[PDB]
Amino acid sequence: KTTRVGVNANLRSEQPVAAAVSYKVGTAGSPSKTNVVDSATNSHNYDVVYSSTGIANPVSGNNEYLVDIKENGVIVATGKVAYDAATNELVSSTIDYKGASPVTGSMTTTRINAAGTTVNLADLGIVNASGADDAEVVAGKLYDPSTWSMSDYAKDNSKGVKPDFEVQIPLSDSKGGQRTVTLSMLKGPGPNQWYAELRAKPGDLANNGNGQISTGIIEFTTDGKLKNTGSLFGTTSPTAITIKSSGYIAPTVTPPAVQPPTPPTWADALGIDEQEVQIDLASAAGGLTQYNSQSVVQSVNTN
Repeated sequence: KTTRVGVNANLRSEQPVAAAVSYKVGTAGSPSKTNVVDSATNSHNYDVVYSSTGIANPVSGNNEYLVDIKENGVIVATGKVAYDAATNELVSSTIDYKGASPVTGSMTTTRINAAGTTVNLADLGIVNASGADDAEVVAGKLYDPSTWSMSDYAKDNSKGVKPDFEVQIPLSDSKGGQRTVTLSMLKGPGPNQWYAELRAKPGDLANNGNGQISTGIIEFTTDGKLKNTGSLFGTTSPTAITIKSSGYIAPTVTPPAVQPPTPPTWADALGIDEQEVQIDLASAAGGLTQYNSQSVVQSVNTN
C-alpha cells in the first residue's frame, strides 16, 4: 500500500500559455479592437487578453477574470474584472495603467498612462452596449478549476481543458490493486506560475464523477526551483493527500463547525481502505523543477 511518492520531473519554463488559459479576443492576424480613441483624441489598436484566475468562479457572487490590454505586444493596462454571475453585468474593475499605484479602477474606463489618459471599457469589449458585458470573455471558454477543468477533460475530452503536462502516480491500494492518481498542470498567466490539479481516475471516487482530488496554483523561483504549492495539498506538512475509505461517511458537524466539502472518497465498488499519501515534490536529488528544457517525467519514486 503506497504511503509516499516522490515526483522527479521538469516543467518547461518557456511553455507558452494555452488559449484556454489566456484568451486573446478576435481573429488571428488582426488586433482585438481597432481605432479605439482615448481621452486625448489619439486612436489605438489594442489586443485584449482575458485570463483565467485559476480560482473557482463564482467568487462572492461574481465571475472573475484577469485582463491585459496590449498595444504592439506591450501591456499598457491590466487588472481584474468581475461580472455578476446571474445577470452578466460588469460589477467591478481594477484595470489601470501598468505599474499604477495606488490601483484606481473604473466602471467605465481604464487609464492607459500615468498622465491619466483613458479609454472606454466598452470600446475594449469589457463592457457591452448591445448585450451581456461578459459576452466576449464567455466566448473564450476559459479554464476553471471547478466548472471547466483538467479533470472535466479527463472525463470528457470535449469538456474542460487539456493539460500542458501530466505526471502519472500509480498507487497500490489496500488490496494491492493499482489506482492511478494524476498531477495535471497548465502554464498560468503569471511568471513561473502553473495551475495544478490532483485527480483520481474518473469514477474511482464516490463523491464526484470526474475524479478531482484537489486544485492549486504552483509557483517556482526565477531559477526554476519549487517555491510553493498553494492549496494543492491544503495546509498539510509534509505535503500529502488523504482519500477516504470506500463507504466513508462524514459525520454531521456540530454547528460552530461547518460541513467540509465532501472529501475524496474511494468508490464503493473498490472496497478499499483510507489512503493517506505523502507527495514529495521537493527532494534533494529530484523534485518538481521549472528549467528551460523539455517537459519530462524523470521518475516517480514510491515506497
